[PDB]
Amino acid sequence: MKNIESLFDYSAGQFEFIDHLLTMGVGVHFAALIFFLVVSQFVAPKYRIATALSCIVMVSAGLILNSQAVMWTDAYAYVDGSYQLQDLTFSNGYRYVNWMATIPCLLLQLLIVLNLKGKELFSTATWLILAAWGMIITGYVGQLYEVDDIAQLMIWGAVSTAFFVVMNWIVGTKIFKNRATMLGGTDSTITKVFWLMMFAWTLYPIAYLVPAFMNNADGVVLRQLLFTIADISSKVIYGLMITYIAIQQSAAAGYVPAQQALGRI
Ligand SMILES: *C/C=C(C)/C=C/C=C(C)/C=C/C1=C(C)CCCC1(C)C
Ligand SMILES: CCCCCCCCCC
Ligand SMILES: CCCCCCCCCC
Ligand SMILES: CCCCCCCCCC
Ligand SMILES: CCCCCC
Ligand SMILES: CCCCCC
Ligand SMILES: CCCCCC
Ligand SMILES: CCCCCC
Ligand SMILES: [Br-]
Ligand SMILES: [Br-]
Ligand SMILES: [Br-]
Repeated sequence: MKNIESLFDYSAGQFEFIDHLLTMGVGVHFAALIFFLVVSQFVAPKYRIATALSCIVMVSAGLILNSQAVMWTDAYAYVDGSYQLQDLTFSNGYRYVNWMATIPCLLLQLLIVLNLKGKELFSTATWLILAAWGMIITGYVGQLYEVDDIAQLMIWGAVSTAFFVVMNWIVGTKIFKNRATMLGGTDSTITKVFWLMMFAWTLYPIAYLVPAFMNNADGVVLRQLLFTIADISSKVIYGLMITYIAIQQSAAAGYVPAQQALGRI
């Protein structure tokens, strides 16, 4: 049960573009990691964990993007005018394993800026993480068959989509029922984060389906391109909005370092 990446030889332009996409993603996440670390001091204690979760996400994704980059250059060699598969192996499956950690972190930092606490926070986080883990795990099993069994990729993806929809319903319901509690005008900002999340996370099932409608070397490139757009949107851009909401609410709650931080800009 191979992946479609192992099926093709690659032109130098295709190979280097994919490598440059992954290495670019590493640099963006580690550059954002520094930003999230420095602005941590400008967030009130109640919200500071949300910015720390951005730091964990940046290193988690950055390590897996660097991992994918070197595996790409390990597994292929330029022979007779094209990059051909060598002794080693490349696989998008390590992305799925990493999602088991990064997705709960992304969801947790949203619940924190929604001002959920105590029993409701733990309760809502447990249902969301369980739904997300069911989405990822059924998706992982599905892509094992992206070459061998296209019908199984479809059926496991339908199961995965059911968890995805239920997960989004919980997220959206909590957002619209707790919007009134949010400070500094961030009741307007949080609805924008929900829509950004809808857009960015939907890119992943689209990349999952690439083997069904573009099973060639250019579809390998398009999938990595979609992953890159989705990774930056769902982690970096999303994290900046979460951090903005965290600081804005900190300032409205009387945190002086937050108020000063916004004043200078
Ligand atoms: C930073 C990485 C993120 C936010 C990854 C998100 C992943 C998903 C939303 C996964 C979606 C899937 C389905 C809805 C159906 C097909 C299989 C998956 C696992 C790709
Ligand atoms: C600003 C510190 C970010 C530097 C990123 C390092 C890129 C490593 C590419 C292998
Ligand atoms: C207030 C407790 C949060 C529960 C929201 C809905 C959970 C989904 C059960 C599937
Ligand atoms: C289709 C997944 C979208 C779920 C959003 C529902 C939010 C409305 C709650 C009032
Ligand atoms: C060996 C492929 C990577 C999957 C990790 C469980
Ligand atoms: C997998 C089909 C679910 C769609 C529900 C809106
Ligand atoms: C035009 C690109 C918008 C980026 C905002 C973060
Ligand atoms: C310096 C706080 C602003 C964060 C959002 C870009
Ligand atoms: Br506080
Ligand atoms: Br990730
Ligand atoms: Br409602």
